[PDB]
Amino acid sequence: TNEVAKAVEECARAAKSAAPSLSGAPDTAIDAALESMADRLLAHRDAVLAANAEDIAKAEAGGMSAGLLDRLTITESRLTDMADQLRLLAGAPHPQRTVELSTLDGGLRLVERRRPVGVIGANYEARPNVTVDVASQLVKSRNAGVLRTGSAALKSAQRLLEVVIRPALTDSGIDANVVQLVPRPEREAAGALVRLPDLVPLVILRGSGESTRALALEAAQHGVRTLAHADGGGVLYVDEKADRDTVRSLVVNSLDRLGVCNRLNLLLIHDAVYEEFWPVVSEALAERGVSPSLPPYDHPIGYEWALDSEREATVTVARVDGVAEAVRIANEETSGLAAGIATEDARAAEEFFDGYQGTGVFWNAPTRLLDGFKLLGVPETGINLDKVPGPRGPVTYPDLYVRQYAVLPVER
Amino acid sequence: NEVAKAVEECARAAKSAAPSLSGAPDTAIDAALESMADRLLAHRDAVLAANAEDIAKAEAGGMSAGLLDRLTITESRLTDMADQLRLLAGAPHPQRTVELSTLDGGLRLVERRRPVGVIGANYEARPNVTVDVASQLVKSRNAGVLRTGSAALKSAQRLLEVVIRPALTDSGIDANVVQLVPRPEREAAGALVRLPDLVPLVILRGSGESTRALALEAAQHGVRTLAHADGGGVLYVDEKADRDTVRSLVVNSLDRLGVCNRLNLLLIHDAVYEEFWPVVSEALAERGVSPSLPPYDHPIGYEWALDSEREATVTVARVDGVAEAVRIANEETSGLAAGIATEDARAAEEFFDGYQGTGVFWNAPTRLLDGFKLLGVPETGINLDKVPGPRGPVTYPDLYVRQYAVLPVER
Ligand SMILES: [Ca+2]
Ligand SMILES: [Ca+2]
Ligand SMILES: [Ca+2]
Ligand SMILES: [Ca+2]
Ligand SMILES: [Ca+2]
Ligand SMILES: [Ca+2]
Ligand SMILES: [Ca+2]
Ligand SMILES: [Ca+2]
Ligand SMILES: [Ca+2]
Ligand SMILES: [Ca+2]
Ligand SMILES: [Cl-]
Ligand SMILES: [Cl-]
Ligand SMILES: [Cl-]
Ligand SMILES: [Cl-]
Ligand SMILES: [Cl-]
Ligand SMILES: [Cl-]
Ligand SMILES: [Cl-]
Ligand SMILES: [Cl-]
Ligand SMILES: [Cl-]
Ligand SMILES: [Cl-]
Ligand SMILES: [Cl-]
Ligand SMILES: [Cl-]
Repeated sequence: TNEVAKAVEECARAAKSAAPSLSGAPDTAIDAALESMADRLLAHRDAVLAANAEDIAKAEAGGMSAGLLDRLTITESRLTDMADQLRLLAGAPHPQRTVELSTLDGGLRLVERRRPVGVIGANYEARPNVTVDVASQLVKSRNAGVLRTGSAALKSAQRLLEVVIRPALTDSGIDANVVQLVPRPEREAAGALVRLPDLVPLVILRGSGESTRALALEAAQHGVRTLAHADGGGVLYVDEKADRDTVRSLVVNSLDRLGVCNRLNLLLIHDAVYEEFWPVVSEALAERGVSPSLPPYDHPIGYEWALDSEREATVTVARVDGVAEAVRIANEETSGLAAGIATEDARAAEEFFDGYQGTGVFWNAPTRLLDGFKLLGVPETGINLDKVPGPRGPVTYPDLYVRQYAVLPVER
Repeated sequence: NEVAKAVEECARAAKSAAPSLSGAPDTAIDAALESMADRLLAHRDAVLAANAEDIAKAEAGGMSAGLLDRLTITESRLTDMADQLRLLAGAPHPQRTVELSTLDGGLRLVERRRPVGVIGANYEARPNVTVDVASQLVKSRNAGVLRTGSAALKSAQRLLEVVIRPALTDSGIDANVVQLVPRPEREAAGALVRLPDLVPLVILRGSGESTRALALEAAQHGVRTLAHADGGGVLYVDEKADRDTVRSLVVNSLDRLGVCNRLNLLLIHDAVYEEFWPVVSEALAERGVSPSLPPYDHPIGYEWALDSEREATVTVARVDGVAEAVRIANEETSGLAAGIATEDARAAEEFFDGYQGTGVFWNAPTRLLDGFKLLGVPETGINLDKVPGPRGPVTYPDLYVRQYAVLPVER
């Protein structure tokens, strides 16, 4: 039997049928539902944490790693973080859904409308808080959702859906079926979620590496769009006119977390200052317990260390001829997520900005800042690396809409 | 080998020249467009001479009257092309760098608009489309790889050599930013949607199965498209519809029978079906169009514009109400455009809330779904899709990708 594929389709049809309820909800109701989720999460701590305790106990009996148990575990900090983010999202602005453009010939007028996508899918790790984060962002943007979480977090996610997410929607006058959670432990569910172009045309993929890379390819092959950043890794180019203090700071502050997509991965150093800056670069790398990878390399120049658990505390270093070579390497050998330049020469920075084609470009600023919250003050839906018009780089809730034109009588 | 090699060569030449266009100021772009208008008129003789040779070859080869018409550049078409170029030259340039805010650590954030890079375009053997597409790509600072139907290749090459490229060179832009595949082979179209790292987006101007095939091939190769393979407007006549309004809508949505946004499927509320039948019949007959009534020998959403022999037809169906009309429109038609005829604002609101297509209309013909008719700027090509990004009519300000930049606050 096709039980896994069947459960995903069922969730999608249920989300689609309920979606009009969310589409027609006024701003006050959407915001009240988000505020209420925050209140319920804190009011029902005992129930939520109890569900989580069972997942944690179950994961330990299966021999889960201490790092993945950390991600599964809901602490007080993460509980209060969840609620604070829900309230921030509730207070965030709603763009105007109908803008009058002009009158047209024949006693008519034109309006540009923002409509929801409909049903958006999401695949992510066994981290309970992600269920609330994703659910809340789709609700804010009037999109129903089909969520797929790592199986180790199912009970936690289901309790959050039951006690936090749904009652809040219902009290605000929204059909609670607009948020669906795939009830299957099977990892195959993720694949089934990117194969329903008629029901779930867009899927948010939160993962990193080979698994996300495969899901993103499978989706594209089935006509399903994604918001994904399978391959990351920031580039930093140290120019001839760089400042020692700034470089030291950039290196240290781009390596605070070694498993993320927007950390420093490839360090390019202008040949003319290599010898002078290496002592500063070495001091900075040592500060973070990171070792340089020098030629001859054992992997491609753009190899992303964050995806190699065993060797994550590593950074690839290359000496380059100038800005033009730095740009070419950045564009041709990396995924085009983020790249920065360290320099005090405005002309060198301008050339780097004009040449680099990635989603975020930086001048004397760490690539670790490429994040929706850090840049825009609103939660990040998930970075997208497409090379075409539409959402790109950090994605936030106002990106999750489709355009529609409406024409009607001028006096109506 | 040779066809795919020529297409790849064109893409690489376009990509290599792109920075010159990307870095050109607004004045240079607009001057280039103005110059194209001037050159089209000034070099009328050479442009028309090349077209006359394409016509002779087409006639000798036995091409149909309709296709010869599309291939023929008339005096009027030439002046229309020049007029459109001047309109586009005067159209505004959106701010490519927007200061968003300051950030911690003495930094500031900018949202930048960058060109897509190289955009492909596949279209029929219509000479003016080469100028239409090339000009809109130039306006949006995108380089282009264009592929036209082989019957117009000569005519298109002459426009590229005499009108497009000298105008670019004259404004300080590398003329190689506009490429025209020099192959007669139809296979070049398929080759054009198989280069994701060079030409990530391709504009498909056709209709029907050929465009549907190219859009699927693009998807299987990781290439994105702006396409509207399927069209056909819907019109729902509500119980509270006005008689003269309905008549006007039917007549004015059937001025052209081969377009994607004409009336195709007419849904009439059950309670007024008998009363409106004489109004609808007379309005269809006035346009030489026959109704297709049940039992049908085709799907309710079958698009007459794609059936040359039966183009002069409109499907008529009786519906129970607004909810049924919305379901049929959403589930059984292309999602391009639907209208409602009614004097009841509550029925209109319900239709507007429920219908999911790219354009929705209240007492207004679906023929208005066009970039020029709505926005007063040329149409790049409608994109019929339902995900974030360009949708409905597409115009030059849609052809960009987002980039964030962070730099020191005082720089
Ligand atoms: Ca009127
Ligand atoms: Ca200093
Ligand atoms: Ca030196
Ligand atoms: Ca130290
Ligand atoms: Ca410039
Ligand atoms: Ca790609
Ligand atoms: Ca066709
Ligand atoms: Ca194929
Ligand atoms: Ca009646
Ligand atoms: Ca019936
Ligand atoms: Cl509202
Ligand atoms: Cl409206
Ligand atoms: Cl994923
Ligand atoms: Cl981050
Ligand atoms: Cl400018
Ligand atoms: Cl800037
Ligand atoms: Cl051809
Ligand atoms: Cl390619
Ligand atoms: Cl096409
Ligand atoms: Cl038209
Ligand atoms: Cl019904
Ligand atoms: Cl039109």
